[PDB]
Amino acid sequence: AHRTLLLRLSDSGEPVTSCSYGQGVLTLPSLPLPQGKKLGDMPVYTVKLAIPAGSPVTRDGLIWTNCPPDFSTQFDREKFYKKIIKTSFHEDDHIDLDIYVPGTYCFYLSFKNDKDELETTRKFYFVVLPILSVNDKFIPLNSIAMQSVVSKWMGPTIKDWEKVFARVASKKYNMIHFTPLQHRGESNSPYSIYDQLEFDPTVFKSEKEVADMVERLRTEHNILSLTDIVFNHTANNSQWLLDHPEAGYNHKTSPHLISAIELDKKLLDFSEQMEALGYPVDLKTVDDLIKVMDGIKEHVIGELKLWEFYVVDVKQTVSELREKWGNSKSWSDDNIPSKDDSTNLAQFVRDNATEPGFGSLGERGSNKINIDKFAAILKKLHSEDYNNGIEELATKILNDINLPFYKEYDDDINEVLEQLFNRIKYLRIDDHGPKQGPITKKLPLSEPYFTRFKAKDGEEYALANNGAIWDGNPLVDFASSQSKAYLRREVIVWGDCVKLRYGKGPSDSPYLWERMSKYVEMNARIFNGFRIDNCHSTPLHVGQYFLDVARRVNPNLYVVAELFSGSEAMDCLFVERLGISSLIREAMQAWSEEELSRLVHRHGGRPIGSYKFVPLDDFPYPADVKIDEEYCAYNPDDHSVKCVSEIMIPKTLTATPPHALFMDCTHDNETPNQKRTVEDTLPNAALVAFCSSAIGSVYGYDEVFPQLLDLVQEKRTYSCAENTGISKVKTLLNNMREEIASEAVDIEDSEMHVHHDGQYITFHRTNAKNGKGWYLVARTKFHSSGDQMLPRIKLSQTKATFKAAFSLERTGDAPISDEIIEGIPTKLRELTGFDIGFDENTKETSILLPQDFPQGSIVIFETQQLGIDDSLDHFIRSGAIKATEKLSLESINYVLYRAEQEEYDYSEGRSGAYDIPDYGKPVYCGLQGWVSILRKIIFYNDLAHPLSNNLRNGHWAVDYVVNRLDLYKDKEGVAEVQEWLRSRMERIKQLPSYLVPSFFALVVGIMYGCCRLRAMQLMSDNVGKSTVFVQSLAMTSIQMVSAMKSTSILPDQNIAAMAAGLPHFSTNYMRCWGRDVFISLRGLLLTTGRYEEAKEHILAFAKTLKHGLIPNLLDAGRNPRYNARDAAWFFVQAIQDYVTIVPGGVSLLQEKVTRRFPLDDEYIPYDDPKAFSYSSTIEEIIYEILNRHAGGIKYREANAGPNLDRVMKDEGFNVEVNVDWETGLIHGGSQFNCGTWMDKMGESEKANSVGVPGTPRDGAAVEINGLLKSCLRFVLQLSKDGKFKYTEVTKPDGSKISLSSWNDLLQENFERCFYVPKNKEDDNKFEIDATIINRRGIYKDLYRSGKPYEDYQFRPNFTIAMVVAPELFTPDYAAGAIELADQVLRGPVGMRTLDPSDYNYRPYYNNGEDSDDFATSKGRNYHQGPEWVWCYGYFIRAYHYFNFLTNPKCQVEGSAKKLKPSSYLYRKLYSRLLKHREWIENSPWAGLAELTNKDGEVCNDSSPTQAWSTGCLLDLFYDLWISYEE
Amino acid sequence: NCPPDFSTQFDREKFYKKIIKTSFHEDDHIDLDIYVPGTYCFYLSFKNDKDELETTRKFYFVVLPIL
Ligand SMILES: OC[C@H]1O[C@H](O[C@H]2[C@H](O)[C@@H](O)[C@@H](O[C@H]3[C@H](O)[C@@H](O)[C@@H](O[C@H]4[C@H](O)[C@@H](O)[C@@H](O[C@H]5[C@H](O)[C@@H](O)[C@@H](O)O[C@@H]5CO)O[C@@H]4CO)O[C@@H]3CO)O[C@@H]2CO)[C@H](O)[C@@H](O)[C@@H]1O
Ligand SMILES: OC[C@H]1O[C@H](O[C@H]2[C@H](O)[C@@H](O)[C@@H](O)O[C@@H]2CO)[C@H](O)[C@@H](O)[C@@H]1O
Ligand SMILES: OC[C@H]1O[C@H](O[C@H]2[C@H](O)[C@@H](O)[C@@H](O)O[C@@H]2CO)[C@H](O)[C@@H](O)[C@@H]1O
Repeated sequence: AHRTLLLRLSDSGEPVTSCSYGQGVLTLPSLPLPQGKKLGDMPVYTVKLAIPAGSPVTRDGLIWTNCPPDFSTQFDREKFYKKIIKTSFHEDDHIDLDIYVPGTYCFYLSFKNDKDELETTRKFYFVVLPILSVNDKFIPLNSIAMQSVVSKWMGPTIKDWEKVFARVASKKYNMIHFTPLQHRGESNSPYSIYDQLEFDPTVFKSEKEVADMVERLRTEHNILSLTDIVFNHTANNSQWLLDHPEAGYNHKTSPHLISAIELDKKLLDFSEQMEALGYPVDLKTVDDLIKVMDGIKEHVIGELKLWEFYVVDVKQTVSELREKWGNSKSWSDDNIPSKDDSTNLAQFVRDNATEPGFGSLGERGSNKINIDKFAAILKKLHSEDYNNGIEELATKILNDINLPFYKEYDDDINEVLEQLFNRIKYLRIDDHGPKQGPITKKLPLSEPYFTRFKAKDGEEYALANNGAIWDGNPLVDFASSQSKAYLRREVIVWGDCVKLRYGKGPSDSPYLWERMSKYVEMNARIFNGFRIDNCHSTPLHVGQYFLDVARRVNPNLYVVAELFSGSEAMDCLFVERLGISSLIREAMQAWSEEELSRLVHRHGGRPIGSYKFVPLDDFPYPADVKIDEEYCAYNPDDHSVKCVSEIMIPKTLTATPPHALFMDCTHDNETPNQKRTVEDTLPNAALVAFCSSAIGSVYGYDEVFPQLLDLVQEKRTYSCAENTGISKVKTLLNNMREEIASEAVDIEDSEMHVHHDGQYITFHRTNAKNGKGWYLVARTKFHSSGDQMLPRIKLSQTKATFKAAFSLERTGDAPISDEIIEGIPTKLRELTGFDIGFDENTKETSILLPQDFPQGSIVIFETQQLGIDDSLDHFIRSGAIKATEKLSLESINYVLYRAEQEEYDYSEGRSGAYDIPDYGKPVYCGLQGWVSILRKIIFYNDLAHPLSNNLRNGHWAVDYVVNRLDLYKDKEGVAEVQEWLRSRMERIKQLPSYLVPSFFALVVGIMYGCCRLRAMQLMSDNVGKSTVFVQSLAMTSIQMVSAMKSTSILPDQNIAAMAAGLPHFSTNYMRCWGRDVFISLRGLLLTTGRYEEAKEHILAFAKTLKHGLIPNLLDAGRNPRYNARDAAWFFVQAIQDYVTIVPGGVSLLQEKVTRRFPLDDEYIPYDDPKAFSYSSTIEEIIYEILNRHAGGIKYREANAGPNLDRVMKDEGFNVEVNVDWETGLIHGGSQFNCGTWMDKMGESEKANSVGVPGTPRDGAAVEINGLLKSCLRFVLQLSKDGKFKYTEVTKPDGSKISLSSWNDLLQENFERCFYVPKNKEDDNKFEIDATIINRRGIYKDLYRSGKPYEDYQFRPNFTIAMVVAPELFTPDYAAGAIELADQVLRGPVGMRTLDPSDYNYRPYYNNGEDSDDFATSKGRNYHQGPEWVWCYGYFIRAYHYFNFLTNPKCQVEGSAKKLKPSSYLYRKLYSRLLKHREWIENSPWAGLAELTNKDGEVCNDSSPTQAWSTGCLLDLFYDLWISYEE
Repeated sequence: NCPPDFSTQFDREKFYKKIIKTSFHEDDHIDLDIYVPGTYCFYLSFKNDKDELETTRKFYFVVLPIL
């Protein structure tokens, strides 16, 4: 059905962690195949790789993976296959990886570097677990009960073994671990294997004899089998080692151990002549050690010639200096140090005159000097004649060269004998170790470090035997040349075994790899899995090759390994590459009760009430996605991985900690009788069995054997004594886990609470789906610590049921047999007296233990959380899609957003945002305010967060979500969304308090995802199919467009009105701004598809035309402020954008609006009948603006005086505009004016700036004339199509100019007036006074403004003209000017409003500055440095356009040979939007700020989300979409 | 020093990169589009047998004017 997982990748190709489960491995969940399907019928899993759009990896990117393309193809570690990444700047690419067989798989990415070179990422691994079934019943991996049995203690016959099989089958183990069933070596230790290719001749004879026994275990007792596999060593007496001695490290293969070989056999010879030479044989005196050690110093240490292995032979070098003194013909270099620096000269010879392998170990005299180059250094430093003091100089140099070697020798020798007299004590003197037998041939003073034998090639070899360094790094091969452990005697050896020298591959040991390969696949044909002892000491590439050979034979190979590497990270890497299925953990390692409770806490599960993952505001919501409309397209027989909700965003693949196999006692650790007591066997095994993982035990733990069995010596056989000790309890524990395994699946589905009080350990296992659970109280018996009483156990909102209780008591000592291993007689007494009190009011269960509860006892309770049934998850994960069926792009604003001021508008100031105690209020009142806070909480499972605390302290926030929508119930689809929230929040309140936070975030997250998907469906295709970043920008359109009560865009009704920004521009007269509305109209409404809403805003402002101008401050159409010369031209540009984009948009020109202001610019007759007087089509409204500007306008503002602007001066109210017809551009403004978007009016009385505008832009503004040129070009082509009827234009005198002549006037004079040429000679054509200048190659900011230096200022306003009127610019002039803005004026997120090199540059904005600074106080800085985000949009839109026309590297051929931008330009565009994508990701408000201080510094006064800040970035994506993505 | 397109002016000392597609079987062909008459030259940079950088002579060719 649906077995697909989504693995999202970062911009560098690394997998994204959806949750913080800790250091882990990308593991896929173990699930059975669909009903009646085998391996090959269909892919086991499909990993959907998600590559971000426009990421640097997409540039000629390829996905590599060693996954075979189909089931017929075998798996190869190093054969990777190609996959093409479909690059796009809008849409992410999804590439499927079909997996047909479990195993180890990795993937890496190759792409084109920014240096046009090839680059590769890391290899990223993911493991598909094997499928374990017995007959036809699936065995979940975390329900495995493993019984480890040793072969040589089960009887000499097969039926003697099948009696042991029946005993462990009665205890209901489902898996048996075998010590290797091969022919054992001399010492008969199970791990020193004589021959790997044939089994034990005592019991078996062929593969079919043992294969039938394992298959018999499967069919008879329903038990799977696995063995140990030994890679690191073999027995010291293998007949194939005589044929192939190179399989281990010898004097030929590993020459560095030659020094250690002679030390071993010199100590063994001293053991032969020990008291024969001296006196101490085997005494227990501290002096006896010292005297024998003094014999070692004089008979073996002092008998190897001072060890020339390090030191250069001094006199044998001088002897080899006179022999050929003359072939060496001096030197010519002058770098040789003089005899003054006696040490720098010593090492200078070491670097130039040395044979290969100097300093390292080899033969006896491996380190020697190149004679021919040494004498050449001597001759050029002293003399060419030898007798001239060369013997003294050459010896002085060589003696200094051996100074570090001699001190390297004293530090080595000290560790040789210090290690000796420390082990021989423990080896002989009873410190804690016995066997102080007089030094025998079998028990010499030195344990054999090397196995000596005469090979079939006649020669003699010395293969050593592996072991373990005390506290050394196991990742280092101590037999390799990098270690000096065999020399310094830092090795605890195993004489039973012998080295196995693998190299870099089969080329270094051909027969060893061929033999181990046939030995691995032999057991792979028979058994279900392997067990690897000391896997950390086996090299990676060695373990990788053979485990893949086994998986080719047995595709469902189950791998266990005792892995204790350097850290958890190294543990995960071994699990990643080797494909380890489970790690062995030992419960006997716990020294105390607190260490045991912490071990069980690690492998028990997740905390109770843990958060559940949900797709939130960090996912793409494609409008074309399949949906489970009622979470019903699932069948249990399909065994499909479930999506999170009704939306079919597949289950995410995230790193989870590697699976564990918790062993209460292995075959290497001491018995509970030894380390603790026998009574602890019951509570210890119960705590382990309760862990949510695989469990195991060694045979004898349940049968309470007295002491750990010696794997080497002991020959006694297991007892036939049935049902001894814990065998009855293990039957109960394994049978209980069989019931739980049927429904518990993923890591979020099993929760746990563990408590430790003195000698008691509490374990509470809980299933998160149904509420079923177990409660375990186990009193541990580490030692007889006396009587301790446990406090009252209290469970909230839970009912308890007594299951079983037992006590383990010792009845004396164990029998002493010599032919059978018998355990200690034990009584298993059932306990009673547990009082389970239940308060039918508080729904609280109390549990009181009985006083007869001795140490070594347990008691199990069946528990069930109240309010949770099996049908709870389905009710929460369904219905939300149907509930959002009637939502609109306006109504979603009330469900998701609404600022507190916006909410106060609907609630008259009564409601607002929920106040979280000890935290604050969410940013929005809707779900976005919750999701912005919950995303980090769910990621870290922060159950201690103030919101998490409040959610379980009461149901206030739960009811706050549902009661909010009463304000907006009458809106489209909000009532049905509220009812879904009401029904789901009501069911949640019936749950335990501690579970409310996890379920509250789940209900909110599901409805949020359904609301965000519904938005993408109602929007256009370019948005509804794009990256998270584009959709996040599109969601800002819903944040701004809302219906209000205190304001609107129409004076008669209350409809949807786009806010300027939240929360500072949302209520009353502060919401709508004509300049702000129509700059963001194309991005927030046209790019998104809000055509009808974009028409309403054009018509509403068309009603308030006056003086041929559109008002900036719109008071919903009653008494609007006409202090703007920018708005009228941004308004007429939005009309062009509407007609260009909207299909049939020409119909807007003939739409009649009710002109509610008289044509003769009258006063404010809002209530007069002359308001509704006359109508006006948009066609004549456009012409009314063009003709009124040309015919000249002259007026003082209506209602002039302080009642409007209480700081604007008297002369400031009389603004005005006219056109200089020698150039054709529009002037206007004064030094007391703010008619542009940089409208910051001073108000500081302490700084003497009241009424002085911070940025008056009087005269010709670049944006105004650029939009004027865009309007003229628009109406000219419109008249050509019969849609515009006007070409006449009146002048103040009476003259007429055709619209084309005015259009040509700008084309001939615009660039001439504004461009500042970089050529100092071309100043005579572009009208420039070079005295007041800053940088040339710049387009002006103003023409003939009040202060002439403000004309020649670098400001980002010229880019508005570059975007709307590109014909006014010669390409080479514009490209160089916009390149300066990129280097100088471009900030990280915002565009610098003023050149930093200017003297007026103050980039920090503080609207509360109470100082005497004439430029900074009370916010006069507003547009003199601070970085605005919307100007970045217009900047990059023209930066893309003019780099595409000028730079040849920004073009590439394509569809119909039409030039599309190269990946070099997309790369430059993508890099300039990373700070914008970071901003909207890590902001509580889901948008882009209005303003930013210098260099990304957050401005507190700036509105955190602005309409035109995000709308101008949506304009860029529409340019690249509407022009190339066809 | 051949300009990549007609928009780019000619500079004597501004040279542009071109990648040689190395093969042991197939020769590589690299086009030089010339839009305006003048003096143009080309030289080659490669990895020496000493793993160092080496450069050949500048080789010129003249595009005659159109009269
Ligand atoms: O209800 C009728 C209304 O009539 C009159 O309105 C006038 C205002 O009183 C008067 O101050 C002025 O408003 C201007 C403003 O002066 C001008 O600079 C510009 O807006 C700027 C602010 O200047 C600037 O400081 C900043 O203010 C933000 C602030 O940064 C933000 O952090 C947060 O605190 O919100 C503040 C705004 O509330 O930014 C804004 C936007 O860039 O334009 C304004 C409108 O023209 O002129 C008004 C003319 O009607 C009465 O005076 C007023 O009391 C009445 O309520
Ligand atoms: O004791 C007051 C109680 O209310 C607090 O804050 C919220 C409340 O939960 C909502 O119902 C809201 O409508 O009123 C307050 C905010 O205006 C705390 O949530 C709660 O813990 C506290 O005890
Ligand atoms: O009035 C302020 C002043 O700021 C800048 O002055 C520049 C000057 O023009 C340059 O020659 C520069 O080297 O020195 C000053 C900055 O350190 C503006 O260029 C100037 O127009 C403006 O008036």
